Amino acid sequence: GKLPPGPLPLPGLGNLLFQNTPYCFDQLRRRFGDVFSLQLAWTPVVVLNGLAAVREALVTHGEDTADRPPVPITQILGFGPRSQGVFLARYGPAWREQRRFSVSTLRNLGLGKKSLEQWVTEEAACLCAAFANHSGRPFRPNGLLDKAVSNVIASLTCGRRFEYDDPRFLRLLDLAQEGLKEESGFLREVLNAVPVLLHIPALAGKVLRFQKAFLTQLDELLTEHRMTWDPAQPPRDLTEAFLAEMEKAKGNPESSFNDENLRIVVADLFSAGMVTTSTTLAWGLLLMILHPDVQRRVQQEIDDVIGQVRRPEMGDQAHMPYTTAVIHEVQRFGDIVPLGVTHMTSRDIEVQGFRIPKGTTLITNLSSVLKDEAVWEKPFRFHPEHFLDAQGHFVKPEAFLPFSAGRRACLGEPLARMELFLFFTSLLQHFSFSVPTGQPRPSHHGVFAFLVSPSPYELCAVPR
Ligand code: HEM
Ligand SMILES: C=C[C@H]1CN2CC[C@H]1C[C@H]2[C@H](O)c1ccnc2ccc(OC)cc12
Ligand SMILES: [Zn+2]
Ligand SMILES: [Zn+2]
Ligand SMILES: [Zn+2]
Repeated sequence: GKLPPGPLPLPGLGNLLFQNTPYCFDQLRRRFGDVFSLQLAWTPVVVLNGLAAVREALVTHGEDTADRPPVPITQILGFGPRSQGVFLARYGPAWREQRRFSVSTLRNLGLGKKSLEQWVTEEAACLCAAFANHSGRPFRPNGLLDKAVSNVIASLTCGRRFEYDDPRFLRLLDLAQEGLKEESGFLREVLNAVPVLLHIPALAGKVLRFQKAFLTQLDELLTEHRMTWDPAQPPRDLTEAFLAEMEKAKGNPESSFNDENLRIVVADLFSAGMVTTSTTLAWGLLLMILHPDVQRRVQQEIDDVIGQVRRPEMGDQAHMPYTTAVIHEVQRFGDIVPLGVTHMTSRDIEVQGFRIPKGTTLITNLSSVLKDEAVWEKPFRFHPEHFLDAQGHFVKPEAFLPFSAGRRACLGEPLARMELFLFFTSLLQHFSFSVPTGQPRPSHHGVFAFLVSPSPYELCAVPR
């Protein structure tokens, strides 16, 4: 077929002609259409916009678009054929085994005595207390949200939480957010393109110094956890399930259950689960002080269904359509992963009539789905009625894809939903939130850095 249209590529730079990327892509779509081509660096890229283009690539041709672009520098992090974690794992057996293991482990920990929900519920109480200690004073909520959300992954993975002032916990979070910044920069581009340049210790010890330090701190926690593990008892957490799997797999060089993969898998869940759920909650509180009327309506629904004393539970969610709408609207408007995570074609395919060669990097423009003017009533406004009908029933349109779609769609979504509902409703249950007086109305526009964070703001949290 015909290759997707796009801007004429320069001789050597191509289409290279960061902080404003999601805006630039919205301009190219209106200019060239829902499926267009770019030559970013030395990589051939196809951008997909709208639900139809994204679905066709990820669902209809799901088998041919489930791969990731190779990332040579991950060799520095201990990556190998049977140890690719989940997130950046090439499509194949090493990815599928670990994908099925996390999906299933999350499922099992979410059933029975409901340990995940219990961990989340306790973490919310801790988060509430930490908020109450700021009573009367404006503060940035971001740090505390990070800690609460990081402890939930800590609970999932190592069966413990950490105190909010614990030294190692703090360094761990610090290294994780520094490591995120290392995802951006020209360096990793050149290094992934010309991997032989990695033999220069100057460049190799710089490209992933924070992620490598992040992993070092994790090992120390895994080493401790390995001492306390009781293999005579059912696995309490994901690391123990993994460890048990690793024992059975001793002698099998085909297994992806090994020590090198364990640290990558745990780091993946932290990386994937921290900044997303936290940033989203940070969007949520911002939108609640920018729109206090919505806040009050949520608080009314909370009193009528839950009360001012009892802790929110997940069974409440089905009886709180307005709060559910709002939380979905926080995700849709917040749009925290506008360009998602890159896929690669493992086979020539057809999308919207155009030919996509094998080995093409696909960018799924999720933002273009969440903000589609054809689908949403007022996509650039915060509008909880995007998820309500006239009767007040919660409705989830198909264009709600903040977790992407197909085989690689967020494996964390059920946990994320749980965290968003329990943290959000718990906070609004006990506190009224507002902009501090004599401070400027905070911007509803985010800052892009792969992830989109709300603009820095402070709030007041007043007990109810
Ligand atoms: C508000 C919360 C979250 C959002 C918006 C979000 C969003 C995303 C997106 C866009 C992807 C890429 C899908 C693709 O490649 O097409 C992804 C993948 C992933 N997420 Fe999430 N995520 C969230 C929370 C979490 C949590 C809590 C966990 C873990 C407990 C998690 C674990 C993962 C993993 C492991 C992947 C890689 C899946 C794979 O490649 O097979 N995420 N997420
Ligand atoms: C891309 C895969 C790996 C590289 N980074 C650390 C481990 C893995 C996760 C990712 C980063 O934490 C991260 C978290 C959540 N959403 C992301 C979305 C995009 C991204 O880079 C474009 C990095 C993201
Ligand atoms: Zn344990
Ligand atoms: Zn209805
Ligand atoms: Zn209270």
